[PDB]
Amino acid sequence: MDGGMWLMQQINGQVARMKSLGMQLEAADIYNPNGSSLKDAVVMFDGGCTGVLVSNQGLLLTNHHCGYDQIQKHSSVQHNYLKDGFWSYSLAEELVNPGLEVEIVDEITDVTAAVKKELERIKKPSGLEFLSPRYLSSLAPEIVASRPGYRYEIKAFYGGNRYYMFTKKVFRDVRLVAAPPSSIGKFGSDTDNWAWPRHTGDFSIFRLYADKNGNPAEYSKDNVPYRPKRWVKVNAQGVKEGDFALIMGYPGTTYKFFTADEVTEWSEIDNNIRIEMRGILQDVMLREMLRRSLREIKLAQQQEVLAWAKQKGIATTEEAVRAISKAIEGRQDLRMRQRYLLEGILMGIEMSNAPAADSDIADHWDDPARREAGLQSIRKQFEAFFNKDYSPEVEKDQLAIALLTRYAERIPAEKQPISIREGIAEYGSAKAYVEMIFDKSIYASRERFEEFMKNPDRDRLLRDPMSRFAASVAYEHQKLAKEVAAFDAPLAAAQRSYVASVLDMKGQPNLAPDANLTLRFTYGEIKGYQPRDVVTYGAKSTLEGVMEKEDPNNWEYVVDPKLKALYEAKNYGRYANSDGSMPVNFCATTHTTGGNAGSPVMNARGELIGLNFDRNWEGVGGDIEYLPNYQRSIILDIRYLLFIIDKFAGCQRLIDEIQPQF
Amino acid sequence: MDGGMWLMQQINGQVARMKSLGMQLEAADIYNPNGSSLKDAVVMFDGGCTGVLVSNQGLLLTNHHCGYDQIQKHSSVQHNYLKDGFWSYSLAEELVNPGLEVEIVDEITDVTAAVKKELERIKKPSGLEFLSPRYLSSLAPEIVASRPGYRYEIKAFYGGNRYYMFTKKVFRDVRLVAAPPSSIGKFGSDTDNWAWPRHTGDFSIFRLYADKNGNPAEYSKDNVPYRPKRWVKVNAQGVKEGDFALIMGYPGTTYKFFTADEVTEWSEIDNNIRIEMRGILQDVMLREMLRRSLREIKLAQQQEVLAWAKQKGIATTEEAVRAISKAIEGRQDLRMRQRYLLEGILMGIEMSNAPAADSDIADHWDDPARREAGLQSIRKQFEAFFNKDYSPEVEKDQLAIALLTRYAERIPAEKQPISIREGIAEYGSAKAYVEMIFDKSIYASRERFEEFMKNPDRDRLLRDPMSRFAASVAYEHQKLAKEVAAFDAPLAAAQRSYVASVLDMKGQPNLAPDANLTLRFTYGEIKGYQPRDVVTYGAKSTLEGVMEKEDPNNWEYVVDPKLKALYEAKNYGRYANSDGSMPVNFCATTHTTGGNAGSPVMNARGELIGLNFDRNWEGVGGDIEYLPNYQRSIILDIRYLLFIIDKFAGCQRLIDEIQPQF
Ligand SMILES: [Ca+2]
Ligand SMILES: [Ca+2]
Ligand SMILES: [Cl-]
Ligand SMILES: [Cl-]
Ligand SMILES: [Cl-]
Ligand SMILES: [Cl-]
Repeated sequence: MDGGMWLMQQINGQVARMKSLGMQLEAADIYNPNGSSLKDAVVMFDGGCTGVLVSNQGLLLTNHHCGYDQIQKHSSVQHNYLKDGFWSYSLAEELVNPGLEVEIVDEITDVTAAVKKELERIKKPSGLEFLSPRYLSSLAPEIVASRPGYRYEIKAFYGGNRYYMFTKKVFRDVRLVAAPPSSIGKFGSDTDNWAWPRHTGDFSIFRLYADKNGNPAEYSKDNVPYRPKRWVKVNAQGVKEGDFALIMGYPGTTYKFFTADEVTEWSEIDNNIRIEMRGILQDVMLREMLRRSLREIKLAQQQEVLAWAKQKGIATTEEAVRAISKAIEGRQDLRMRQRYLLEGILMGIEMSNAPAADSDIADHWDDPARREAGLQSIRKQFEAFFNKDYSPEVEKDQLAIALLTRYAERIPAEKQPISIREGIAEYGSAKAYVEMIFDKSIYASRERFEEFMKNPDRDRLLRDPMSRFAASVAYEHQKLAKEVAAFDAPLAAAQRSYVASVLDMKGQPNLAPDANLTLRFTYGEIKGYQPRDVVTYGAKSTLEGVMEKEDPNNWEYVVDPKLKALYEAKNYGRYANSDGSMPVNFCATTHTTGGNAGSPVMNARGELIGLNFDRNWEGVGGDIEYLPNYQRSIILDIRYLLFIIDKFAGCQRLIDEIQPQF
Repeated sequence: MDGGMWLMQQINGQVARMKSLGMQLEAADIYNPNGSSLKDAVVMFDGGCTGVLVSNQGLLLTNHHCGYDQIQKHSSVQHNYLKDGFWSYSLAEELVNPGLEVEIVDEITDVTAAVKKELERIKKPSGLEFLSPRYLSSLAPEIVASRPGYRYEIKAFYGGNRYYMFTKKVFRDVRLVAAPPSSIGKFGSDTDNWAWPRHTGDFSIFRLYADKNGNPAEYSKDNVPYRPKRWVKVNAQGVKEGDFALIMGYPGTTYKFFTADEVTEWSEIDNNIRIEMRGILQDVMLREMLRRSLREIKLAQQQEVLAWAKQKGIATTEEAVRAISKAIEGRQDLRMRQRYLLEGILMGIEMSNAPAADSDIADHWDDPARREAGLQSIRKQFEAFFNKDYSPEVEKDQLAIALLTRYAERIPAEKQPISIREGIAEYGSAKAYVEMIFDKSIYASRERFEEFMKNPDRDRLLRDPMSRFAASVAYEHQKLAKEVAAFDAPLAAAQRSYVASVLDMKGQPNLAPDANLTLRFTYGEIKGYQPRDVVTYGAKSTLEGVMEKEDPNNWEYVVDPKLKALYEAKNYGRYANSDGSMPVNFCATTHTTGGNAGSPVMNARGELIGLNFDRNWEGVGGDIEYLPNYQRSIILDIRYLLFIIDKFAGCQRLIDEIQPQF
């Protein structure tokens, strides 16, 4: 209901409501176009996550998943940071992360008229370039002489009725500072996933580095900690039910302007196929041995705008709705095939991201120095392919067999990827085809890969079954996109017309746009809920809950001996709740989605109160229409984070830098 | 902690505490030795259950399980009362139940000195007759000229330190008045068993009949409704958290005076074997395809009495404790074999209660009229054997195989029942032995039994495999009892000595005796609890909870169309809670156990507020030491009972008789 993800510019038209909920911040304290504000502290981590700066030395807080790749890359047999955690006791002990990028919003500019004028310049348009962030960002040099360490991001808002430009400081020297052990960072990661109550210490600590002047730069020996314009201060006094909660971050995608028919499609195609493919997964895992509906809500909002379009002489609103419905039915087959490919293969079967040999392998194999460069690319691709964070569940060969068999049944042979339809044809079934791949591929195992990398050959790399699988699957993805574009372009144009009417009716200052992975703020209150009859969920969880879930045999519920020793002695310090319990997590009515992972949660005074890392609902259903009655965002208590650093890790250096207030 | 099951005579020494909890009743209103009180309204149903009289025409309320046998006996294909429920719209439509007995306490008398003097009369005693209720009840005619329709019950209290006599009016014309459908009477009977929250309408309605003068009698055409001295009035104003709750009934067995070593034995033998055998059951069901410990608490109480025995010159207390421990270890093997036979075969394998041919079958088969009499006994035994209420779960042949196989592994051949050790020896395994029985037995199926009963033969009945099984299993039971008696008698004597010391220390007026299936009262408050971190259970459940658990495919969760129609229209009447929700169940901190099934739950003013039908904990662990912090008794809301009669059934006759106050 009230889950708006507001633009930073809309702080003025929201500040009144927020102060009545208990906020003591001023509008300029949250966003200031002429000074420092909380904007300069909320960063984009690795492009898909969110982080917060908490010191004058550029200390960065985020989730455990967002920094997983970095923790994994730095992990070994002797020093398993992924399992045991990592704690640097000095600036020099902080681990360098090649490739890792963190962006800070320097300033935001309205370029609506500029972008629109640039779109008219196109001779014969595809019809989707007015929404493509890649195309829109290329129009930036003509608008702004582009400095280094700066990126100019331009994206569509309100379905293409507005265009805002984001000037980004791009830091390319982001180093790993700290990380909790896996038993804490993802306690009950499988069972309690997308679920409240929760008892997970989901965090990881990084730091921004720059030159002597504080400007973004590549890794250098001489680089020093970045000193931000503004960092969020950490509060350790605690939280209470009913408290105001401010969340800033980069929400990925929402669908708040969905026509009733768009909800039907999402339910019948997008959502059903997601649940169907996910069901096969937990079936493969299972062969272990020892009052108002969504469509009704969006239909009411649809009719509300249509009744406003009528009564006023506007016909376009009503033309847009039917134009949308027309495109929906037209792409029914295309959308269905895209979703099965996306839910069944691209996600679910890791083989889709198998390494591909570059031109240096096929060509120039005889050039020794160039050969090793191509082999290095292969090795690099394999490490970023083999075992990701949360996604490896069970036996990969059996999982791929079950998913591909279902895919082959849902999609006819002539509409399958070439590798799949040819493989099934030659080996008989989708099972036998997968079996062959895991039988012959280099990348089927680490020991297989390393055994091959000790005497490589060009042929073998070029004709690898798993590589051909990933390429042909990707090729189909892009064939579908080009073909469904004949329906998506009329859909997009009609959507722009429909949102334009909603904009005319409700006014832009009072209408939050859909999330598009740009900086936004949202607010609510710390509050529990009633999941079912007789049962009430509180807003806060404690360390006692961790001990209740302790199962020495269930690896997701393993409790570290040190953590258990702290619980027995009640050695919590000033981090504990007033009632003497040690806080772990809390939930809030604030709307967050994919991309808000690692978002700072702040006080009524704008002090860091926790880190967002999950929500109690899964699927995108809550992004179509938020339901604050039961839908919550699950947040790591910042006192628990401090507790892990202090009483568990013994890394006093980080406490002294953070300086938690009380 | 405070789960005393007080004698009716102890009402004086408890009334003060109860009134401070909010009770407005006087002591004489609960128990009066010279007048009518709530005592005369709380009846013993079928010997093992409890019932309450709620009208001047002898209307009786109890659970759905307590009257199951009656509902089943009266059920047929055309009129399935077990599934669809039963509702009599007049006195003449009430169904006669042969054999059903209901006892009312006429008066209670202290006969301690009399019984003890009678025990000294025994020449050479076994050592257990001072606890045997059968023996003690035979001493009654010498104490009291015994009228008809009266039974004199004498039992041991405080381990044989007190003896109280109960004069019982025995009604043998108890007729079935009403019963809810199975979908209501046992909604979620499997999953929500021994569990809170709960949404079960567990009840059944009977009525006492008597002669023209109101005296107990066998069934007769001329019998009229019994008019009790005192009946409990039904209150429909509702309940609130914190309200005083009085429960009267007949609790079966508790073990509050257990020595620390007695707790160890119970845990290692009694409880472990119960859980072990129960585990095999849910394993057979699973091959469906598509801060202080108990011993520590009782040790503290043990030492508390021992420290009191010392300091005072008493040595017997300390002699008793070691005497108990001596008997415990002595019967270790005997107790273990008794428990495996009890948990593995007597309960779990229904074959243990297979029909046995009487002397009229073996002898006098040539006498035609006597032959049919024996066949009638066989038929009677089969109906009371074949499919009980809550116990038939799944395939019986596979269940017996799994349990007997485990039994055979735990108990060596020479210590097994003769039928089992000889069957296993001839057929090879416990599986093949069970297979033979279900292959050849008459009683293996209803259709098998009826097919046999159309042309019976003497041999076949006499040598039936299932009959021989039940007899030899029973024979072993009685061989074990006679043999373990050499340890149980010194144990009993030592227990009597130990409780005697506790009696001397705490005083009888302030000490509640262990339950022995006699009339007792207990009290507490209506109150929820915290099962785990972040989760809170309320004290009351609503009809909304039923609809949330609705699963048309899960038979235990089938919701009747009529009940669902009532929920949609909110047709609750004055039965609904103040907030507009329809109450179903509530829980209280009152200690109840097996035998309290159907016990009346009453107001602070002694008005019927609900019926007890379960508790949120299983096993006997709470009967050794009650833990009111989380242990609750689960109670049917009386307003829900009235609602089922009125708005669901349409049996207005019962409402007009009950006359619910407000
Ligand atoms: Ca607090
Ligand atoms: Ca009420
Ligand atoms: Cl293509
Ligand atoms: Cl705690
Ligand atoms: Cl015997
Ligand atoms: Cl309700």
